Amino acid sequence: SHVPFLLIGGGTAAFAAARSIRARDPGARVLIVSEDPELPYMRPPLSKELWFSDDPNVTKTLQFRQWNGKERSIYFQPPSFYVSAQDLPNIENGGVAVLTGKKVVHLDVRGNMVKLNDGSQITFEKCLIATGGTPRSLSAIDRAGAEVKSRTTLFRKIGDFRALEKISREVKSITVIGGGFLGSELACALGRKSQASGIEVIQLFPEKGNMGKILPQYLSNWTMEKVKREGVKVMPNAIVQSVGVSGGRLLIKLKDGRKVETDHIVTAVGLEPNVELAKTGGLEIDSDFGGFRVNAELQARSNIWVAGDAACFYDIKLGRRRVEHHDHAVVSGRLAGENMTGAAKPYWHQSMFWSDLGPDVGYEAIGLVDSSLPTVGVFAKEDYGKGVIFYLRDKVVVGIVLWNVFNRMPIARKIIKDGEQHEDLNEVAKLFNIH
Amino acid sequence: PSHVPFLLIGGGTAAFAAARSIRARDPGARVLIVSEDPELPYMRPPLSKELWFSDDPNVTKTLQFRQWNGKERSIYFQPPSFYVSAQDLPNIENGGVAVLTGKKVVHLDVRGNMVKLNDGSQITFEKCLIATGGTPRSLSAIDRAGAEVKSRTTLFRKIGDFRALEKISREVKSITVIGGGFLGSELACALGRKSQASGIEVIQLFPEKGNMGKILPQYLSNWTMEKVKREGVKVMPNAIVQSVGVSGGRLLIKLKDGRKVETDHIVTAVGLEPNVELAKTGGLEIDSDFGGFRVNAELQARSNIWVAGDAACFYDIKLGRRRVEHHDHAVVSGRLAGENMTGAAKPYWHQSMFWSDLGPDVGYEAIGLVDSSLPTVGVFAKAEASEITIPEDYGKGVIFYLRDKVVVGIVLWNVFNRMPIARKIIKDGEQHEDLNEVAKLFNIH
Ligand SMILES: Cc1cc2nc3c(=O)[nH]c(=O)nc-3n(C[C@H](O)[C@H](O)[C@H](O)COP(=O)(O)OP(=O)(O)OC[C@H]3O[C@@H](n4cnc5c(N)ncnc54)[C@H](O)[C@@H]3O)c2cc1C
Ligand SMILES: Cc1cc2nc3c(=O)[nH]c(=O)nc-3n(C[C@H](O)[C@H](O)[C@H](O)COP(=O)(O)OP(=O)(O)OC[C@H]3O[C@@H](n4cnc5c(N)ncnc54)[C@H](O)[C@@H]3O)c2cc1C
Ligand SMILES: NC(=O)c1ccc[n+]([C@@H]2O[C@H](COP(=O)([O-])OP(=O)(O)OC[C@H]3O[C@@H](n4cnc5c(N)ncnc54)[C@H](O)[C@@H]3O)[C@@H](O)[C@H]2O)c1
Ligand SMILES: NC(=O)c1ccc[n+]([C@@H]2O[C@H](COP(=O)([O-])OP(=O)(O)OC[C@H]3O[C@@H](n4cnc5c(N)ncnc54)[C@H](O)[C@@H]3O)[C@@H](O)[C@H]2O)c1
Repeated sequence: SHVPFLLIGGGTAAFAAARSIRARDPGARVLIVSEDPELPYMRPPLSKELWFSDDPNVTKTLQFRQWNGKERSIYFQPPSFYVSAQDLPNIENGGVAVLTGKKVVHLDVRGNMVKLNDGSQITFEKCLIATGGTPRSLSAIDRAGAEVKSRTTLFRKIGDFRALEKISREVKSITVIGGGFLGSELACALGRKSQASGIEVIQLFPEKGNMGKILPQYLSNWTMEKVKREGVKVMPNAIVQSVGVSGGRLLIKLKDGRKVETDHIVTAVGLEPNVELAKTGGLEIDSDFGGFRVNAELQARSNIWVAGDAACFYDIKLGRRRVEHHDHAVVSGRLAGENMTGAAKPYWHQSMFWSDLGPDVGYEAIGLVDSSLPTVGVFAKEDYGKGVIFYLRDKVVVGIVLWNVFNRMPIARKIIKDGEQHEDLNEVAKLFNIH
Repeated sequence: PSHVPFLLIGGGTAAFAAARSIRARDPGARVLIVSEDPELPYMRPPLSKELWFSDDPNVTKTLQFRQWNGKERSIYFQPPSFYVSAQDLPNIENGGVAVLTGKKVVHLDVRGNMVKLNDGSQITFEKCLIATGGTPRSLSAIDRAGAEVKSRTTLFRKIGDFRALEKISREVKSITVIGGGFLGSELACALGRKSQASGIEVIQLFPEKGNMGKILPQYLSNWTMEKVKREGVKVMPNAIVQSVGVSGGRLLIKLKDGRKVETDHIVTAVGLEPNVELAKTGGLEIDSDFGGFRVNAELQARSNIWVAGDAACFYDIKLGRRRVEHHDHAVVSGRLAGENMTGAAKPYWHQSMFWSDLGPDVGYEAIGLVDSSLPTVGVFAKAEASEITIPEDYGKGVIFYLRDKVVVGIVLWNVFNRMPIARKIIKDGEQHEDLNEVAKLFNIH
């Protein structure tokens, strides 16, 4: 069996890639081999607006109100927008098929071939590894019993949302382990639901505050406070030593000694780029950033690009990196799809991300947004309600967070791009309508 | 604003081998080598070896040397006639290889597929190879030294350096070689060979315990140094230069250890700096570990940019990311880059190797990860890295460089015609129960 564009993984980058492949190559035959039985869907509403919707039937429909009151599905497109795997090689105008429930287990890079779990083989011409990541689990939950594992869940998928929101109607306490994006958003989502249902929502993580890897300390702190205000028990500086079952419920034991009892743990502890295919593939992984080491164009080897969460790419302006964001999956998937159809475009228009942690934390971020970098923050009118945060390297702005600053990403994009050695970052903040 | 389908930046071995690879695979390919060096692509090995062993009084003029068979050879890869001019290249039937000598690419516009040269001219390309090699590192002790001393201290890389140094070897009472690596050792041996007739004082000083300390296990390095001494070299191992000045009309090297060397001339053979200036304007990734441009298994940097030779930091699928600065590697990587520039999509796979000679008792070959930082097992004939030997005569043997219970590198020590065995051993990743049984494969028994 053969397909021109084999997108390994049925996610956002694969869909964006399938879309940009199809935008750039309107006849393209794209087989998404998706080990997931679900058709591609955006993950963000699984931790945001799928929770915000009225209608108990939201869980079945998987539909959500957008920023304007217009509703839409989590699925990138109706199932009827896809052609079947069997029809894919034959259907006129090509299309996008998803072989759902099938996993690529061997990447014969030399042979441009994948072997699936069912022993079946598919060759390809262009391959996007858009395998994303699997939620890292906690060492403590792996070494724990069959009982605790049956009530600890990872969160990535529709089934995780469905399990979790069902659980959110069934149990009285859900603990989110992880202080990054997903922890913080699931915290807030569950927080919002707890307004009407009264469920306990605990969020816990090793850093000083939410988004610790991302936000400078002062701002990570201001944010944690906003997440708390969403109805979340936020527990920073938390390292899990072990997890057991106790009194029907789960008992999480922290290194510092604190202990969380909860009915259900969601561990959002970062992502392991799914690089299993590298070994048989002879593909280089980045030992620093993880993921498949790819260049500015998302390319690993001649016919293999990697996009989305699994891609460790070179940013010409910002250096080598890996980014795990929907818009990056979209941007890099789109880019890889463009590059898979020959754009030879380096990553350049920066992917951004946004996060909402309640109504007072709406931010957008671009570039090297890493709390390990020097930063300069300038804020309106400590009150960090509105401001702009500059991540700096070699006397130059390398990352920007637009903090409740709306409609200014263009300006941020421009500062990142220009590598100006700013005489006065206070004058630069004024560009973001921060005085 | 000219254009060339294949642009190779740098006019050395890698560029040459890429040129001939591109040409082999894409016959009729038009390939422009841009070379800041006024000289055409030449091989550097004889500059430290056979051009000194020549007793031809004209060898500095001719740059010719006799090979193994006694057949004479130029250090140039091919004669100047075998290249097309840069003007003729866009047009010449079935393309070929042009060299823009004395021209430095000073800007690489990767987006616009373009380079800008030092005279301000621009060249677009379809596929580009960066093969800029490296430039000898200088000793900062010389850099900070005065005008007089600097003008009596030479780097050694190029034909010009051979000529200057060989001239100096007939004028002065004493030359000091600084550096104990490949080039220092070979030049010291070269000069020592010379001193048997000239009575010139030949001194070699380097920080390592013995010659070739970065690649040979110590016992072998030491044995090698004794062989170098016996070449008529005052070998001063363990030497780090503190300052160089002028005293009594002669150079005065002051070593950190307090030794002084009064000498008339200094050559500093202190390693190579990969030439990566174009990464900057190019927005090309440099490898901060190995130095050089960072490229994949296929030696590819960007859609249309590859890198090869001393300047290429590449991914070895079986052995990992590396950069090698060896003639045969410049050959192997240039060859491969060339192939990939022409669609081959092939990973580095066939391993390059190297060799060195330090007088008549020291001739060796090496393949894979040959690095005195690796564990080694050496097996020799009767007559902090682990350095094992299998039962002071290190006249002949095989040295296995190990990683992950697998041979990842091999040195064949006065063992000739066994590289393919070494190579298979490297390739097969067998976990050998008995390296003495493996050494039997090398006629060590
Ligand atoms: C709940 C949630 C919410 C988010 N919200 C936001 C947000 O608001 N803003 C933001 O910027 N980012 C957000 N993100 C991050 C964003 O969704 C990810 O960056 C994005 O999903 C990356 O997509 P991907 O296609 O690279 O990987 P994935 O979406 O992980 O898709 C990869 C797919 O490939 C499959 N796969 C793996 N290996 C194989 C194999 N060998 N064979 C076949 N299939 C395989 C996996 O099962 C998976 O289905 C969110 C993520 C989650 C999980
Ligand atoms: C005296 C000597 C002896 C050696 N003996 C041995 C040996 O016995 N065995 C062995 O294995 N190896 C030996 N080597 C090492 C071997 O010669 C090198 O590995 C090989 O020369 C590397 O080839 P290259 O093409 O990568 O780089 P180089 O040969 O350095 O060629 C690069 C060329 O590109 C030019 N260049 C740089 N930047 C630009 C630019 N921007 N624009 C245009 N041109 C540019 C440089 O000036 C240079 O001329 C020896 C080296 C020397 C110096
Ligand atoms: N708006 C958004 O950008 C958004 C929203 C939801 C999800 N996501 C994405 O979803 C993916 C998964 O999200 P995530 O939040 O799990 O990852 P993340 O990288 O955002 O955060 C990882 C967090 O896990 C925690 N962690 C790491 N090691 C730990 C350890 N061993 N023990 C306990 N905690 C540990 C830390 O708190 C760390 O900040 C990420 O790729 C993320 O980018 C993004
Ligand atoms: N047979 C061969 O493979 C061969 C022969 C000659 C030259 N070469 C090549 O030529 C290039 C240059 O040769 P090289 O011998 O200069 O490089 P090298 O890397 O082989 O040796 C560097 C040596 O320089 C000396 N050194 C480094 N820093 C020093 C310091 N600051 N002070 C004093 N000494 C210092 C050390 O002895 C070290 O071994 C290399 O790329 C090398 O591979 C190879």
